[PDB]
Amino acid sequence: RPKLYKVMLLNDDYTPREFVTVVLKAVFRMSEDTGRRVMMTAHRFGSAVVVVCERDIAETKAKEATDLGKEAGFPLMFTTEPE
Ligand SMILES: NC(=O)[C@@H](N)Cc1ccccc1
Repeated sequence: RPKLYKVMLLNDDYTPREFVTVVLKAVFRMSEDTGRRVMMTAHRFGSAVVVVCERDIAETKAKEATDLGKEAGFPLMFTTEPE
């Protein structure tokens, strides 16, 4: 069976809180409330699981979300890691 991969949101000190939130809404189809909570989870504990899915999908979403921050001049980082 294909291995599943966690998409992780990593904290940083520069990306605006609300920007992270709308990234989460747009790329991972979260509500505002859910988005804030995941954002805040990473904010407090250094990181947060966003979603767990098939590798290629996990990689694609992590990059899409990362690029949004990157092209905005933010160090916002979404990574993948196996479970
Ligand atoms: N602007 C700030 O104070 C960031 N801690 C907000 C943030 C949350 C989650 C990930 C990255 C950034």
